[PDB]
Amino acid sequence: AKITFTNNCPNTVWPGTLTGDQKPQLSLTGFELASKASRSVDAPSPWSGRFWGRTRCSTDAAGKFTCETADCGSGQVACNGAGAVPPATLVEITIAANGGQDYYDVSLVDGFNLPMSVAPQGGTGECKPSSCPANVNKVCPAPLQVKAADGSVISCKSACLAFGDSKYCCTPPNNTPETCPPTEYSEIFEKQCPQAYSYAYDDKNSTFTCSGGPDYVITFCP
Repeated sequence: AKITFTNNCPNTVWPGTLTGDQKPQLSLTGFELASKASRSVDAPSPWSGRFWGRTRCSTDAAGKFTCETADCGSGQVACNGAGAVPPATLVEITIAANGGQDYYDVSLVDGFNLPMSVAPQGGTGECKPSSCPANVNKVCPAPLQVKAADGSVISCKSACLAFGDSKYCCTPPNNTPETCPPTEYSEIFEKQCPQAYSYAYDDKNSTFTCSGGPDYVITFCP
């Protein structure tokens, strides 16, 4: 599958990619995407992993690439098989084995930093897009805020990340959908971005499925 990233944001974003399930990383694990620019990476089948965008990046005084949001700690533009330090908006994709049914989403389970959408191109089935188009940072309550030095809110933690309570993380005794309902905090994310997952046991969306080896477009600030 071809995964094309598009930056619709007014500022540069530095995407990252991470292959899960102990499988090999994609050819690009991090790159620079200027405002309005696009870039593609190929994924094998099957494949399961995650994508994000880092913001406010710069090579620092020590010569290490560091970002104020979603930094992957590699000291390079490439993330080299490391994931983001949350909070970070995530796109997750599972590419099916043998041309089967992929499934995917935008997730705010690890918080938010940038608006993102993911949409399959081609394939067969529902193949509907998942999106979080809102700038959730603008409505992020204090205990969830991450701020830059200029005082701007640059990311918004999920309640699981910020507080850790089992009722937020959906861990025992709240380890099932029945015992882990939505909270006031997950509802912040849900109201802003209803077509994204707002917590661990947000009801799965059967339209976020697509068969027959679709390509994908991932958009920042859709």
